[PDB]
Amino acid sequence: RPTFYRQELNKTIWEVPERYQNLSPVGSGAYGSVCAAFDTKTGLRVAVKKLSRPFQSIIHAKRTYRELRLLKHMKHENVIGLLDVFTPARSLEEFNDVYLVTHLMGADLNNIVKKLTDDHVQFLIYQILRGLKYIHSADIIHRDLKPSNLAVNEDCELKILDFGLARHTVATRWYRAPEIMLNWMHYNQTVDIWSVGCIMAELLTGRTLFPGTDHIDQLKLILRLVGTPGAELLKKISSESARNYIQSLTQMPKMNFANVFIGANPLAVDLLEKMLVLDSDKRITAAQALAHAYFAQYHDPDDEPVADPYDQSFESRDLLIDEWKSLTYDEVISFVPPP
Ligand SMILES: O=C(Nc1cc(Nc2ccc3c(c2)OCc2ccc(OCCN4CCOCC4)cc2C3=O)ccc1F)c1ccccc1
Ligand SMILES: CCCCCCCCO[C@@H]1O[C@H](CO)[C@@H](O)[C@H](O)[C@H]1O
Ligand SMILES: CCCCCCCCO[C@@H]1O[C@H](CO)[C@@H](O)[C@H](O)[C@H]1O
Repeated sequence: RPTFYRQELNKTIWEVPERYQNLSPVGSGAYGSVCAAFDTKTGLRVAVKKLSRPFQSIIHAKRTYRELRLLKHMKHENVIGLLDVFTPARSLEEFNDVYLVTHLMGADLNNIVKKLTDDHVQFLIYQILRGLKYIHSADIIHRDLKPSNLAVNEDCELKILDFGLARHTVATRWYRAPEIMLNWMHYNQTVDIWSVGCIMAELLTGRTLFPGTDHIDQLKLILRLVGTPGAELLKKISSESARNYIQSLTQMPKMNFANVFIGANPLAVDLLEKMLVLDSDKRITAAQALAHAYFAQYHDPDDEPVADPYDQSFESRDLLIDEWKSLTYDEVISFVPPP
């Protein structure tokens, strides 16, 4: 067991092993805060996330376990990976803090918002899709893919995060598939493809594709581009609510993408058409997307791995805070560094 040292940073205390030196806030947002640090053991710059109030409620407790489980499972170059997980706690009894350690990338994608070259886009989107392929094959939907959940280093290497930064040391709806806002019962994986579509579009135009002021506005903007649902899509809408609002709207046609994405690489345009289909069953999957001609210079089908099966059974479990806590504690304890 390493030696820990305390340190007040933000308004919070960081009790980290000395192994990690020179902590400095990158900022924070939803569910914790992150410090850049130096890993004296690997010589590598790392990001250290301290979970905020990891066991506040059953919900936080479960969210903390879910993140630890997710992270411990993600073993892919385009997906945030766990270098280390530790807690000051010597025992389950005093376990109330969780620090997750990952590679410091140094930037996220709204950090290039203030138009990329087609080659940069191409490379970034490839990497997103490559990470998504992997994520999706573990039966995991990200559901919140947006620029801030995409960490990029100086080499333009990208890892998908689920904890984006909000405070650095301005809207989530802009990337969400339309179904997520019609509050659909069950989302499929290609909700994430839609967000990629939005992300790609934004990288090529330097403009937020659907900068909806709200969920109604958002949906209005989406339909403006992709046109109202055809009766084939309508057929699949159980929500009499949704179905009502939908077929009452302006019957917009699908725009010509080649015209909206003027002078974009027509390969990119074609991928965007594939990604930004309202009907999620008809959206290109991340795997299919990796094959698309747009990524010919990056696509390698023998190096686009899928994940080991991810045991998501816990998600349906309703447990006591101390059970989530103790399950998280077991996860912290069972953790084995990458080689
Ligand atoms: O990804 C999940 N959990 C999870 C997320 C993170 N999140 C990270 C990590 C890294 C980074 C980051 C967010 O934000 C983007 C960013 C922005 C700026 C920056 O450096 C800018 C400041 N520099 C410092 C050095 O150079 C001079 C100034 C670095 C980074 C960065 O590198 C960290 C650990 C986790 F554990 C998850 C997964 C599943 C479920 C729930 C959450
Ligand atoms: C490492 C990158 C993978 C991204 C984490 C995917 C999270 C998938 O897990 C999901 O999280 C949702 C919100 O996060 C919850 O509402 C869902 O119940 C849960 O299934
Ligand atoms: C104007 C609102 C139109 C939005 C239509 C969203 C349709 C997304 O696609 C739908 O996803 C469902 C699961 O999420 C699937 O079960 C359906 O097969 C698929 O049609």
